[PDB]
Amino acid sequence: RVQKEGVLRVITRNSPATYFQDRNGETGFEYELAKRFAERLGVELKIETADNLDDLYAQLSREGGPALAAAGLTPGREDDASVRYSHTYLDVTPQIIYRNGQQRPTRPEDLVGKRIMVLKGSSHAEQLAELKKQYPELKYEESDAVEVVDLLRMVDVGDIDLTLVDSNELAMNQVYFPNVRVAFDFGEARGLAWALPGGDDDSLMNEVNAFLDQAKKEGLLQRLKDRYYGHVDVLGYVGAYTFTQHLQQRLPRYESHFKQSGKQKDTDWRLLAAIGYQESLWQPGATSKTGVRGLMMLTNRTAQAMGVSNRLDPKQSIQGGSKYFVQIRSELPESIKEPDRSWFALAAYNIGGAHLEDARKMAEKEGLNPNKWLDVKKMLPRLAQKQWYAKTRYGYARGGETVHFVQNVRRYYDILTWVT
Repeated sequence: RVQKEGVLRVITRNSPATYFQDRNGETGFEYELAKRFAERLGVELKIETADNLDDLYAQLSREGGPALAAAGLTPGREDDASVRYSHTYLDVTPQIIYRNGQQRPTRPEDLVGKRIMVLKGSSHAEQLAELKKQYPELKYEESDAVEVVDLLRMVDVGDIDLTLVDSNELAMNQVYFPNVRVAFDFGEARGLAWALPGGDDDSLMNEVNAFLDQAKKEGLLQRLKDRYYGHVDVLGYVGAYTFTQHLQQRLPRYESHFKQSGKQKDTDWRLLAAIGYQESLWQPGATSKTGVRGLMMLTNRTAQAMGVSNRLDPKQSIQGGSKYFVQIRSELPESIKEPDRSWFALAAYNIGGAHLEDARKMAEKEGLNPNKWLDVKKMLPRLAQKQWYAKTRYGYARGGETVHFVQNVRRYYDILTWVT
C-alpha cells in the first residue's frame, strides 16, 4: 500500500522519546528514523498518533491499519500472531525508579506495599503482572492518561513511590527531575523494535530489517542516539562572573553587528545581543547535533528564509536571527502589548508560535489573561503533562525550558542595559 500509493503510514505516541512538534515542525527519534526509512522506500511519511498503547496496538492490529508502529516498543506477546517485531535498534534496560532520600527498594519483593504506577498496555505493566504472580500482595496502578514524563514527575514530587520505565526514558528525562533515582535494574537488557501487523506479507518487514541493519552499520542509529540523548535543550544561566568575562572578551567583536541590526529593525540592540548570548554565548562558530548553527543558532530553513547564505558568518547570523525575532514579534496577535509582546516573542523564538498559541488558549480557558506573559508563562510547563497537552492542537512540548529561555534572556538583557 506504500509505493504504489506513495504513502507510508506510521503510528506512534506523542512523547519526547518518539515524536513531537517543535518550532521547526515534526521531530523525535522515531520520527527521524521512520522518515529515513520512508525516504529509502521513496515514499511519503505520514505519522499517526495513538492516545495510548492499547490504542496503538489495536490500530496496528486492524485490517488496513498503519504499516508499522515506531514508538519505543519492546517485543512482547511472542504468541500474539497479530503483531510481529523487527530487529532491535536501541538497547534499553527496565529500571525501578524511586525518589532520592527515600528508602530504596533493592529486590522485586521490596515493591510490595508501595504506590507504583506504570503506563497501561506497556511491557512494564506486564512485568509487574508477572511479578504479581510470584508476589500476589503486590499492587500497582496503570493509566492510559499519563506518559513516562508524567510518571517521573510523580516520583519526583512524591505522588507515587515508584515507577518502572526503560533506561533510555530516564536518560533523556533525568535532568528535568533532579530527585529521581534508579533503585535497581528489573529485567535483562533488551532491544527496542518496530511492530508490524501479522503476518503473511513478509515484504515490509524484509525492508525494515534491511533498513535497520544498514542504519546500524552506517552509524545512523548512533547519530540518532547522540542527537536525542545527552543534549541540553536550553543553556542554563551562566551567572554574573561568566557573563562579564564574555562581555569583556566576546561582545566587542559582534557589538557593531547587533547595533546595525538594531538600527535596521528599529529594536533595542541589547535584546538582540541577549538572545545571541543565550543561544551561543556569542560564539559564531557554535554548532549543535540538532541542526542549528551560528551565533543566533539558526536552522537551515530559517537561515534560507531570512536571506542567510552562511550561518557561521556572525554578521549574517545576527541579521537573520534578529529579523526572525522581530518578524515573530510583529506577527503576534495585536492584543498582546509591550513589554509582554517582546517576552511572548522570545517564547515563540524558542518553542514556536504553535505551542505558544496552545499555551495562550489554555491560559484563557483557565480564567487567566492570554495577553500577559506572567499568566501564559504559568501554562507553558503544562505542555509536558499528558493530561494537559493531549487536549492541545500541537501536543507535547518541554514548556518549562521555554520559561527558562525567556527568563535567561531577560536577565542578560537587563545586565546589558545596566552596563549600557
